[PDB]
Amino acid sequence: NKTVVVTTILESPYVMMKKNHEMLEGNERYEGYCVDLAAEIAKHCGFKYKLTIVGDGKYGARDADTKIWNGMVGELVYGKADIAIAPLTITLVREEVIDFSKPFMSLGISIMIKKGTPIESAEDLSKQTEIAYGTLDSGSTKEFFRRSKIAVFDKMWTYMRSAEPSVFVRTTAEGVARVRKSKGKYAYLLESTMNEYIEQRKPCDTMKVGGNLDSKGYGIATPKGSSLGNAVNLAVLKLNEQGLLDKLKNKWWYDKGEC
Amino acid sequence: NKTVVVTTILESPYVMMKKNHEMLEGNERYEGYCVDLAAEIAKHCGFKYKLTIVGDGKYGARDADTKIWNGMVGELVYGKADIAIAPLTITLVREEVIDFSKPFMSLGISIMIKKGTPIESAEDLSKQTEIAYGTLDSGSTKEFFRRSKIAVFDKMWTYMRSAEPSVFVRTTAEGVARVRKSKGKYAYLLESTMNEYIEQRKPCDTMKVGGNLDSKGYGIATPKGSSLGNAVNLAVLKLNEQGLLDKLKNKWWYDKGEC
Ligand SMILES: N[C@@H](Cc1nsnc1O)C(=O)O
Ligand SMILES: N[C@@H](Cc1nsnc1O)C(=O)O
Ligand SMILES: [Cl-]
Ligand code: NA
Ligand SMILES: [Zn+2]
Ligand SMILES: [Zn+2]
Repeated sequence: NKTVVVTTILESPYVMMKKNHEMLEGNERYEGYCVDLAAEIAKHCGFKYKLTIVGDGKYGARDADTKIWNGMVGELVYGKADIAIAPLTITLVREEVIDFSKPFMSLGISIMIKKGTPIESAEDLSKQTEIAYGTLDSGSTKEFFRRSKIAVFDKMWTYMRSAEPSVFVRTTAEGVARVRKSKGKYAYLLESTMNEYIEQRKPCDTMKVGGNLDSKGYGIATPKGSSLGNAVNLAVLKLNEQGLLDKLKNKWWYDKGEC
Repeated sequence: NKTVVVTTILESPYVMMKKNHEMLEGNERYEGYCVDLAAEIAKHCGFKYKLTIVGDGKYGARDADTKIWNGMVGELVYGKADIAIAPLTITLVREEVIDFSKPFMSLGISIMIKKGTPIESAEDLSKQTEIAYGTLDSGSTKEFFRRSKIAVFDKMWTYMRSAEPSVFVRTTAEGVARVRKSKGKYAYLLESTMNEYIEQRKPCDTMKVGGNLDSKGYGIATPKGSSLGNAVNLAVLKLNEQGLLDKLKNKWWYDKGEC
């Protein structure tokens, strides 16, 4: 009968600081796709909640040496949060330590280029060197390449892990900025959802090119064995069938379009 | 320990009888995406299985009066099958009575028209009468239109439910044949997966038009509480991350392509 601690991450357009946040308190300080989703899930599940941005600003990965989980996954694993409502990718290694609802959004790894870049696919990136390319420093995308057995992807990984300086970035915003200021000499591998979002934001100079490299989804996560998981899983399905999710995506992705 | 009874359905290209099937026995009589998926899953979960075609040839719905489930879901809820490996859509009503693995395939409801039919969208079908349209007699698609609040879809449901003669079909093949021999006076609403497949088969006279009406996925189902569920779910995720599911999709949809 207590307030649910929701761990989430500052990633546009999922969770963003409201323009006048410093004059607001609690949940009213945030806005975005996941903020709207959180209010809906909590309303349909009947619980009070509190949104908290993940301290280290990470999604979640296990450190090879210490074996400790960081990011939003870590907050769930070590009991700091009761639930995670964010663009957290459903992956095998995560599913082994936390529970995931059925996906509320479908997506895939994609390529983000500065308009004009002579690249139309991952294959293209692999068969050249002039243009550098990387992914987020930790998360499902980097893990995807590091584990792939498909020649093209494995080849891109061989290059990325040894590239110097590092082609990996700490945050999505860091990757987008790097694409924008690299005169077309840097491409960024990120999930199609974020790629499509950025493509509709000023200065409208980036572009999603080629098809997705894979298919997967984002799910609402809870600690392994949490009682909350069952209800939340059922709420996601109901909200999807009633069109809420489609409406929310259009709202934050296209209605707000700047291009 | 014991051979796992797999319930499935004859739906191309998921499960199909091989050409020389009469000379074969057991699982060897079948071929297809789901047949391969089944083998893979059984290999990684370590068990023997028997493929059985669902008796009433239905996906699964609950009779409003008797409250009895039919089709594959019915076989699972009543203990006739241990698992269902087929293109069974993850939904709220089904999730309430059976367990679903994370989706092994993403899809949406789509429109199939005979080439040349003057229809580009759902809205187009709703604003006219000359062209009849309907869905599978029972399944997630028919349910979607019945539980739809969206004006366009709702309007389509009113027409379909009252239409005469009936526009609903017992099987997808029947829906497809109806479109093909109706001079374009009938459009069939079915899942994008089947639509895309048919679009690539002779006589090559059908088309998937417009975008998907919704987003959802297929999941491997198991009786609620089943022990096999956990391992199967982790296996689906493993196969997706290794690229196998993408491989099978290309193999059965486009490598086989005839148009
Ligand atoms: N959604 C990913 C992080 C991410 N966002 S864009 N590229 C990425 O890797 C994760 O949940 O780890
Ligand atoms: N996959 C659906 C049936 C179906 N296949 S193509 N159009 C449809 O409605 C179900 O699982 O009920
Ligand atoms: Cl046997
Ligand atoms: Na109505
Ligand atoms: Zn395998
Ligand atoms: Zn009845």
